[PDB]
Amino acid sequence: QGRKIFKVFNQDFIVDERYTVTKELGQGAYGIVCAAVNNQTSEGVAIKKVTNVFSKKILAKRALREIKLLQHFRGHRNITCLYDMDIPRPDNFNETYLYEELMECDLAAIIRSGQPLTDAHFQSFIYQILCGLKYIHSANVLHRDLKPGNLLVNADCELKICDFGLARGFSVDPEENAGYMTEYVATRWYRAPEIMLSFQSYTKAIDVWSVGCILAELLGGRPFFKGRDYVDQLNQILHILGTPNEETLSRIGSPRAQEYVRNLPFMAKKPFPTLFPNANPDALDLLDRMLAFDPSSRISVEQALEHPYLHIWHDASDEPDCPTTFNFDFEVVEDVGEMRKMILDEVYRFRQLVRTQEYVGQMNDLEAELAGGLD
Ligand SMILES: CNC(=O)[C@H](Cc1c[nH]c2ccccc12)NC(=O)c1ccc2cncc(-c3cc(OC(F)(F)F)ccc3OC)c2n1
Repeated sequence: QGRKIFKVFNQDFIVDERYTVTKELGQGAYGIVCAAVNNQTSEGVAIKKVTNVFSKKILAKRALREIKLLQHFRGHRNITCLYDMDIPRPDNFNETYLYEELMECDLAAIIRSGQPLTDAHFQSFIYQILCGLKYIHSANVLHRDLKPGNLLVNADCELKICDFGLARGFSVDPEENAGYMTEYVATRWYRAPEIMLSFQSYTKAIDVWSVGCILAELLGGRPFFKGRDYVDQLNQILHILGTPNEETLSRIGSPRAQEYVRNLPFMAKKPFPTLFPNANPDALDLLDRMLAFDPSSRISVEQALEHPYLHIWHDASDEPDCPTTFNFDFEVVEDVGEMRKMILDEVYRFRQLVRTQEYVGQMNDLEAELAGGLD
Protein backbone atom coordinates (compact mmCIF):
# COMPACT_ATOMS: atom_id res chain seq x y z
CA GLN A 1 0.00 0.00 0.00
CA GLY A 2 2.40 2.69 1.24
CA ARG A 3 -0.35 5.18 2.10
CA LYS A 4 -2.49 6.34 5.01
CA ILE A 5 -6.23 7.06 4.99
CA PHE A 6 -7.50 10.14 6.84
CA LYS A 7 -11.10 11.27 7.33
CA VAL A 8 -11.61 14.93 6.37
CA PHE A 9 -14.60 16.80 4.99
CA ASN A 10 -16.46 13.54 5.63
CA GLN A 11 -14.63 11.59 2.93
CA ASP A 12 -11.52 9.52 2.38
CA PHE A 13 -8.23 11.44 2.08
CA ILE A 14 -5.50 9.01 1.00
CA VAL A 15 -1.93 10.37 1.22
CA ASP A 16 1.72 9.14 1.00
CA GLU A 17 2.67 7.39 4.32
CA ARG A 18 5.54 9.91 4.80
CA TYR A 19 2.84 12.52 5.65
CA THR A 20 0.38 13.23 8.50
CA VAL A 21 -2.66 15.40 7.68
CA THR A 22 -2.78 18.18 10.27
CA LYS A 23 -5.61 20.53 9.33
CA GLU A 24 -8.51 21.08 6.99
CA LEU A 25 -7.84 24.17 4.86
CA GLY A 26 -10.85 24.45 2.58
CA GLN A 27 -13.18 22.93 0.01
CA GLY A 28 -14.36 24.26 -3.33
CA ALA A 29 -16.15 23.09 -6.46
CA TYR A 30 -13.08 21.08 -7.51
CA GLY A 31 -12.06 19.26 -4.33
CA ILE A 32 -10.74 19.62 -0.81
CA VAL A 33 -7.43 20.79 0.63
CA CYS A 34 -5.64 19.85 3.86
CA ALA A 35 -2.31 20.84 5.37
CA ALA A 36 0.13 18.06 6.18
CA VAL A 37 3.63 17.53 7.54
CA ASN A 38 6.42 15.30 6.23
CA ASN A 39 7.06 13.42 9.47
CA GLN A 40 10.66 12.66 8.55
CA THR A 41 11.80 16.05 7.27
CA SER A 42 9.19 18.14 9.17
CA GLU A 43 8.45 20.00 5.93
CA GLY A 44 4.94 21.34 5.48
CA VAL A 45 2.80 20.66 2.43
CA ALA A 46 -0.65 21.45 1.11
CA ILE A 47 -2.42 18.35 -0.21
CA LYS A 48 -5.20 18.96 -2.75
CA LYS A 49 -7.67 16.20 -3.55
CA VAL A 50 -9.13 16.99 -6.95
CA THR A 51 -12.53 15.42 -6.78
CA ASN A 52 -15.07 13.78 -9.10
CA VAL A 53 -12.55 14.34 -11.88
CA PHE A 54 -14.43 12.34 -14.52
CA SER A 55 -17.97 13.26 -13.46
CA LYS A 56 -18.09 16.04 -16.06
CA LYS A 57 -15.99 16.69 -19.14
CA ILE A 58 -15.46 20.18 -17.71
CA LEU A 59 -14.04 18.88 -14.42
CA ALA A 60 -11.61 16.56 -16.22
CA LYS A 61 -10.50 19.33 -18.57
CA ARG A 62 -9.91 21.66 -15.62
CA ALA A 63 -7.97 19.02 -13.70
CA LEU A 64 -5.72 18.25 -16.65
CA ARG A 65 -5.21 21.98 -17.25
CA GLU A 66 -4.19 22.61 -13.63
CA ILE A 67 -1.89 19.57 -13.54
CA LYS A 68 0.00 20.57 -16.65
CA LEU A 69 0.19 24.27 -15.86
CA LEU A 70 1.39 23.63 -12.29
CA GLN A 71 4.27 21.54 -13.61
CA HIS A 72 5.22 24.21 -16.12
CA PHE A 73 5.55 26.89 -13.41
CA ARG A 74 7.45 25.07 -10.69
CA GLY A 75 10.51 26.80 -9.29
CA HIS A 76 9.36 30.42 -9.16
CA ARG A 77 9.55 32.23 -5.81
CA ASN A 78 6.19 33.93 -6.41
CA ILE A 79 4.27 30.86 -7.66
CA THR A 80 3.04 27.92 -5.58
CA CYS A 81 5.38 25.02 -6.36
CA LEU A 82 4.03 21.54 -7.13
CA TYR A 83 6.08 18.91 -5.24
CA ASP A 84 4.33 15.63 -6.09
CA MET A 85 1.20 14.02 -7.48
CA ASP A 86 -0.47 10.71 -6.62
CA ILE A 87 -3.35 8.55 -7.84
CA PRO A 88 -3.85 6.14 -4.92
CA ARG A 89 -6.50 3.98 -6.65
CA PRO A 90 -5.64 3.96 -10.36
CA ASP A 91 -8.02 1.12 -11.34
CA ASN A 92 -11.19 3.22 -11.05
CA PHE A 93 -9.77 6.58 -10.02
CA ASN A 94 -12.06 9.60 -9.82
CA GLU A 95 -9.55 11.78 -7.99
CA THR A 96 -5.95 12.98 -8.12
CA TYR A 97 -3.86 14.33 -5.26
CA LEU A 98 -1.53 17.30 -5.76
CA TYR A 99 1.14 18.05 -3.15
CA GLU A 100 1.94 21.77 -3.23
CA GLU A 101 4.05 24.21 -1.21
CA LEU A 102 2.13 25.16 1.92
CA MET A 103 1.18 28.84 2.68
CA GLU A 104 -0.47 30.04 5.99
CA CYS A 105 -2.71 32.99 4.88
CA ASP A 106 -4.02 34.57 1.65
CA LEU A 107 -4.19 38.26 0.83
CA ALA A 108 -7.99 38.31 1.08
CA ALA A 109 -7.71 37.09 4.67
CA ILE A 110 -5.00 39.62 5.52
CA ILE A 111 -7.13 42.46 4.16
CA ARG A 112 -10.14 41.04 6.03
CA SER A 113 -8.20 40.87 9.28
CA GLY A 114 -7.69 44.61 9.25
CA GLN A 115 -4.11 44.17 10.35
CA PRO A 116 -2.06 47.31 9.58
CA LEU A 117 -0.31 47.35 6.22
CA THR A 118 2.28 49.97 5.26
CA ASP A 119 2.94 51.40 1.81
CA ALA A 120 6.02 49.18 1.82
CA HIS A 121 3.76 46.12 2.22
CA PHE A 122 1.67 47.30 -0.75
CA GLN A 123 4.83 47.73 -2.84
CA SER A 124 6.10 44.30 -1.82
CA PHE A 125 2.80 42.56 -2.61
CA ILE A 126 2.35 44.24 -5.99
CA TYR A 127 6.00 43.63 -6.92
CA GLN A 128 5.77 39.94 -6.08
CA ILE A 129 2.53 39.52 -8.01
CA LEU A 130 4.05 41.15 -11.05
CA CYS A 131 7.18 38.98 -10.88
CA GLY A 132 5.10 35.83 -10.84
CA LEU A 133 2.88 37.28 -13.56
CA LYS A 134 5.87 38.13 -15.73
CA TYR A 135 6.95 34.49 -15.53
CA ILE A 136 3.46 33.20 -16.38
CA HIS A 137 2.97 35.66 -19.23
CA SER A 138 6.40 34.87 -20.71
CA ALA A 139 5.06 31.33 -21.27
CA ASN A 140 2.08 32.82 -23.16
CA VAL A 141 -0.36 31.92 -20.39
CA LEU A 142 -2.94 34.26 -18.93
CA HIS A 143 -3.79 33.61 -15.33
CA ARG A 144 -7.24 35.12 -15.97
CA ASP A 145 -8.55 35.05 -12.37
CA LEU A 146 -6.13 37.01 -10.22
CA LYS A 147 -7.68 38.15 -6.92
CA PRO A 148 -6.67 38.45 -3.25
CA GLY A 149 -8.03 34.96 -2.61
CA ASN A 150 -5.51 33.20 -4.92
CA LEU A 151 -2.56 35.28 -3.66
CA LEU A 152 -1.10 33.13 -0.87
CA VAL A 153 0.97 34.77 1.86
CA ASN A 154 3.18 33.35 4.72
CA ALA A 155 4.32 34.94 8.14
CA ASP A 156 7.31 36.67 6.38
CA CYS A 157 4.68 38.51 4.13
CA GLU A 158 6.11 36.55 1.08
CA LEU A 159 3.51 36.10 -1.65
CA LYS A 160 2.79 33.34 -4.15
CA ILE A 161 0.25 33.02 -6.95
CA CYS A 162 -1.90 29.89 -7.01
CA ASP A 163 -4.80 28.31 -8.92
CA PHE A 164 -4.19 27.77 -12.64
CA GLY A 165 -7.57 26.13 -13.15
CA LEU A 166 -8.95 29.03 -15.18
CA ALA A 167 -5.76 30.01 -17.02
CA ARG A 168 -5.91 30.53 -20.76
CA GLY A 169 -3.58 30.53 -23.70
CA PHE A 170 -2.48 33.69 -25.47
CA SER A 171 -1.06 34.13 -28.98
CA VAL A 172 -0.12 37.16 -31.08
CA ASP A 173 -1.75 35.26 -33.97
CA PRO A 174 -5.43 36.32 -33.93
CA GLU A 175 -6.78 33.01 -35.26
CA GLU A 176 -4.86 30.98 -32.68
CA ASN A 177 -5.75 33.41 -29.89
CA ALA A 178 -9.48 33.03 -30.62
CA GLY A 179 -9.33 29.24 -30.38
CA TYR A 180 -7.97 29.05 -26.84
CA MET A 181 -10.53 27.50 -24.51
CA THR A 182 -12.18 29.23 -21.53
CA GLU A 183 -14.32 26.71 -19.65
CA TYR A 184 -15.09 28.74 -16.50
CA VAL A 185 -15.86 32.43 -15.93
CA ALA A 186 -13.44 34.54 -13.85
CA THR A 187 -14.37 36.51 -10.75
CA ARG A 188 -16.62 39.41 -11.61
CA TRP A 189 -15.22 42.06 -9.26
CA TYR A 190 -11.69 41.57 -10.69
CA ARG A 191 -12.48 40.79 -14.35
CA ALA A 192 -11.25 43.23 -16.98
CA PRO A 193 -13.92 45.39 -18.64
CA GLU A 194 -12.94 44.60 -22.22
CA ILE A 195 -14.15 41.05 -21.58
CA MET A 196 -17.78 41.89 -20.74
CA LEU A 197 -17.64 44.57 -23.47
CA SER A 198 -16.54 42.06 -26.16
CA PHE A 199 -13.46 43.97 -27.23
CA GLN A 200 -12.32 40.64 -28.78
CA SER A 201 -8.88 41.87 -27.70
CA TYR A 202 -8.12 39.04 -25.26
CA THR A 203 -4.63 40.16 -24.22
CA LYS A 204 -2.17 40.13 -21.34
CA ALA A 205 -3.77 43.40 -20.19
CA ILE A 206 -6.66 41.44 -18.67
CA ASP A 207 -4.39 40.27 -15.85
CA VAL A 208 -2.86 43.70 -15.30
CA TRP A 209 -6.36 45.02 -14.71
CA SER A 210 -6.89 42.47 -11.93
CA VAL A 211 -3.62 43.54 -10.32
CA GLY A 212 -4.94 47.09 -10.36
CA CYS A 213 -8.13 46.01 -8.61
CA ILE A 214 -5.93 44.31 -6.00
CA LEU A 215 -3.87 47.44 -5.47
CA ALA A 216 -7.06 49.47 -5.15
CA GLU A 217 -8.38 46.97 -2.63
CA LEU A 218 -5.20 47.27 -0.54
CA LEU A 219 -5.37 51.05 -0.58
CA GLY A 220 -8.97 51.19 0.63
CA GLY A 221 -9.16 47.96 2.58
CA ARG A 222 -12.16 46.68 0.63
CA PRO A 223 -13.00 45.54 -2.91
CA PHE A 224 -12.85 48.48 -5.28
CA PHE A 225 -15.35 47.52 -8.03
CA LYS A 226 -17.96 45.50 -6.11
CA GLY A 227 -20.64 44.88 -8.73
CA ARG A 228 -23.58 42.68 -7.83
CA ASP A 229 -23.93 41.69 -11.52
CA TYR A 230 -22.34 42.77 -14.78
CA VAL A 231 -24.48 45.84 -15.41
CA ASP A 232 -23.71 47.00 -11.86
CA GLN A 233 -20.01 46.15 -12.32
CA LEU A 234 -19.89 48.23 -15.50
CA ASN A 235 -21.69 51.15 -13.86
CA GLN A 236 -19.22 51.10 -10.96
CA ILE A 237 -16.17 51.07 -13.23
CA LEU A 238 -17.49 53.96 -15.35
CA HIS A 239 -18.48 55.95 -12.29
CA ILE A 240 -14.78 55.97 -11.30
CA LEU A 241 -12.98 56.09 -14.64
CA GLY A 242 -15.54 58.27 -16.43
CA THR A 243 -17.00 58.36 -19.92
CA PRO A 244 -14.52 56.78 -22.37
CA ASN A 245 -13.54 58.54 -25.56
CA GLU A 246 -15.09 57.91 -28.97
CA GLU A 247 -12.35 55.50 -30.07
CA THR A 248 -12.72 53.36 -26.94
CA LEU A 249 -16.52 53.55 -27.24
CA SER A 250 -16.37 52.21 -30.79
CA ARG A 251 -14.32 49.17 -29.75
CA ILE A 252 -17.30 47.88 -27.74
CA GLY A 253 -18.18 44.90 -29.92
CA SER A 254 -21.52 44.27 -28.21
CA PRO A 255 -24.35 46.44 -29.56
CA ARG A 256 -26.56 46.67 -26.48
CA ALA A 257 -23.46 47.42 -24.40
CA GLN A 258 -22.19 50.08 -26.81
CA GLU A 259 -25.67 51.62 -27.00
CA TYR A 260 -25.95 51.65 -23.21
CA VAL A 261 -22.56 53.24 -22.58
CA ARG A 262 -22.95 55.86 -25.32
CA ASN A 263 -26.26 57.06 -23.85
CA LEU A 264 -25.12 57.43 -20.23
CA PRO A 265 -24.75 60.98 -18.91
CA PHE A 266 -21.26 62.41 -18.97
CA MET A 267 -19.14 61.20 -16.08
CA ALA A 268 -15.90 62.87 -15.06
CA LYS A 269 -13.01 60.67 -14.06
CA LYS A 270 -12.72 60.58 -10.28
CA PRO A 271 -8.96 61.08 -9.70
CA PHE A 272 -7.41 58.44 -7.48
CA PRO A 273 -5.81 61.08 -5.17
CA THR A 274 -9.32 62.23 -4.25
CA LEU A 275 -10.28 58.64 -3.45
CA PHE A 276 -7.11 57.74 -1.53
CA PRO A 277 -5.81 61.10 -0.29
CA ASN A 278 -3.43 59.51 2.19
CA ALA A 279 -1.80 57.17 -0.32
CA ASN A 280 1.70 57.42 -1.75
CA PRO A 281 1.38 59.45 -5.00
CA ASP A 282 3.48 56.86 -6.84
CA ALA A 283 1.01 54.15 -5.78
CA LEU A 284 -1.87 56.11 -7.29
CA ASP A 285 0.03 56.79 -10.51
CA LEU A 286 0.73 53.08 -10.98
CA LEU A 287 -2.89 52.38 -10.00
CA ASP A 288 -4.15 54.79 -12.64
CA ARG A 289 -2.03 53.05 -15.29
CA MET A 290 -3.11 49.53 -14.28
CA LEU A 291 -6.83 50.47 -14.27
CA ALA A 292 -6.84 52.06 -17.71
CA PHE A 293 -10.34 51.36 -19.01
CA ASP A 294 -9.07 50.59 -22.50
CA PRO A 295 -6.56 47.70 -22.62
CA SER A 296 -4.51 49.47 -25.31
CA SER A 297 -3.67 52.26 -22.83
CA ARG A 298 -3.08 49.88 -19.90
CA ILE A 299 0.46 49.52 -18.56
CA SER A 300 2.27 46.25 -19.27
CA VAL A 301 3.68 43.97 -16.61
CA GLU A 302 7.25 44.89 -17.52
CA GLN A 303 6.56 48.60 -17.48
CA ALA A 304 4.85 48.22 -14.12
CA LEU A 305 7.94 46.44 -12.75
CA GLU A 306 9.93 49.52 -13.86
CA HIS A 307 7.51 52.04 -12.33
CA PRO A 308 9.04 54.37 -9.70
CA TYR A 309 6.63 52.95 -7.10
CA LEU A 310 8.56 49.68 -7.17
CA HIS A 311 12.07 51.01 -7.78
CA ILE A 312 13.39 49.71 -4.46
CA TRP A 313 12.27 46.16 -5.30
CA HIS A 314 13.02 46.11 -9.04
CA ASP A 315 16.12 44.15 -10.08
CA ALA A 316 15.71 42.98 -13.70
CA SER A 317 18.44 40.37 -13.21
CA ASP A 318 16.13 38.92 -10.49
CA GLU A 319 12.93 38.81 -12.61
CA PRO A 320 13.26 35.72 -14.80
CA ASP A 321 11.26 34.65 -17.81
CA CYS A 322 9.97 31.11 -18.14
CA PRO A 323 12.35 29.14 -20.41
CA THR A 324 9.62 27.78 -22.69
CA THR A 325 6.08 28.61 -23.75
CA PHE A 326 3.26 26.36 -22.65
CA ASN A 327 1.53 24.17 -25.21
CA PHE A 328 -2.27 24.10 -25.12
CA ASP A 329 -2.71 21.39 -27.79
CA PHE A 330 -4.30 19.14 -25.15
CA GLU A 331 -7.42 21.28 -24.84
CA VAL A 332 -8.80 20.03 -28.15
CA VAL A 333 -9.23 16.55 -26.63
CA GLU A 334 -12.97 16.04 -26.03
CA ASP A 335 -12.98 12.33 -25.08
CA VAL A 336 -12.96 11.74 -21.33
CA GLY A 337 -11.37 8.32 -21.68
CA GLU A 338 -8.42 10.01 -23.37
CA MET A 339 -8.28 12.71 -20.68
CA ARG A 340 -8.05 9.93 -18.08
CA LYS A 341 -5.14 8.34 -19.97
CA MET A 342 -3.45 11.72 -20.23
CA ILE A 343 -3.80 12.49 -16.52
CA LEU A 344 -2.28 9.12 -15.57
CA ASP A 345 0.63 9.85 -17.93
CA GLU A 346 1.12 13.30 -16.39
CA VAL A 347 1.14 11.90 -12.86
CA TYR A 348 3.49 8.95 -13.40
CA ARG A 349 5.94 11.01 -15.46
CA PHE A 350 6.00 13.76 -12.88
CA ARG A 351 6.47 11.27 -10.05
CA GLN A 352 9.61 9.80 -11.57
CA LEU A 353 10.95 13.28 -12.37
CA VAL A 354 10.78 14.60 -8.80
CA ARG A 355 12.28 11.32 -7.50
CA THR A 356 15.55 11.57 -9.46
CA GLN A 357 33.60 33.54 -15.93
CA GLU A 358 33.66 33.32 -12.13
CA TYR A 359 36.68 34.24 -10.05
CA VAL A 360 37.11 30.76 -8.61
CA GLY A 361 36.99 29.17 -12.05
CA GLN A 362 39.52 31.63 -13.43
CA MET A 363 41.85 30.95 -10.49
CA ASN A 364 41.31 27.18 -10.70
CA ASP A 365 42.31 27.35 -14.36
CA LEU A 366 45.37 29.51 -13.65
CA GLU A 367 46.42 27.28 -10.74
CA ALA A 368 46.28 24.19 -12.96
CA GLU A 369 48.52 25.90 -15.51
CA LEU A 370 51.03 27.09 -12.92
CA ALA A 371 51.39 23.57 -11.54
CA GLY A 372 51.62 21.86 -14.93
CA GLY A 373 54.11 24.23 -16.54
CA LEU A 374 57.64 23.03 -17.07
CA ASP A 375 58.14 19.43 -15.88
C1 LIG B 1 -8.74 30.76 -4.56
N1 LIG B 1 -8.24 29.56 -5.24
C2 LIG B 1 -7.76 28.48 -4.40
O1 LIG B 1 -7.81 28.71 -3.22
C3 LIG B 1 -7.25 27.10 -4.90
C4 LIG B 1 -8.42 26.13 -4.92
C5 LIG B 1 -8.10 24.96 -5.85
C6 LIG B 1 -7.47 24.92 -7.08
N2 LIG B 1 -7.44 23.63 -7.46
C7 LIG B 1 -8.04 22.84 -6.51
C8 LIG B 1 -8.28 21.46 -6.45
C9 LIG B 1 -8.93 20.93 -5.34
C10 LIG B 1 -9.35 21.76 -4.29
C11 LIG B 1 -9.13 23.13 -4.37
C12 LIG B 1 -8.46 23.66 -5.50
N3 LIG B 1 -6.23 26.73 -3.95
C13 LIG B 1 -4.90 26.47 -4.44
O2 LIG B 1 -4.60 26.59 -5.59
C14 LIG B 1 -3.86 26.27 -3.38
C15 LIG B 1 -2.54 26.04 -3.76
C16 LIG B 1 -1.54 25.97 -2.79
C17 LIG B 1 -1.96 26.17 -1.43
C18 LIG B 1 -0.98 26.12 -0.39
N4 LIG B 1 -1.35 26.30 0.89
C19 LIG B 1 -2.62 26.56 1.22
C20 LIG B 1 -3.60 26.62 0.24
C21 LIG B 1 -5.01 26.92 0.74
C22 LIG B 1 -6.07 26.09 0.43
C23 LIG B 1 -7.35 26.37 0.89
O3 LIG B 1 -8.38 25.48 0.55
C24 LIG B 1 -9.08 25.81 -0.60
F1 LIG B 1 -10.06 24.90 -0.85
F2 LIG B 1 -8.29 25.86 -1.71
F3 LIG B 1 -9.61 27.05 -0.41
C25 LIG B 1 -7.56 27.50 1.69
C26 LIG B 1 -6.49 28.34 2.00
C27 LIG B 1 -5.19 28.04 1.54
O4 LIG B 1 -4.06 28.83 1.82
C28 LIG B 1 -4.29 29.88 2.72
C29 LIG B 1 -3.26 26.46 -1.13
N5 LIG B 1 -4.21 26.51 -2.12
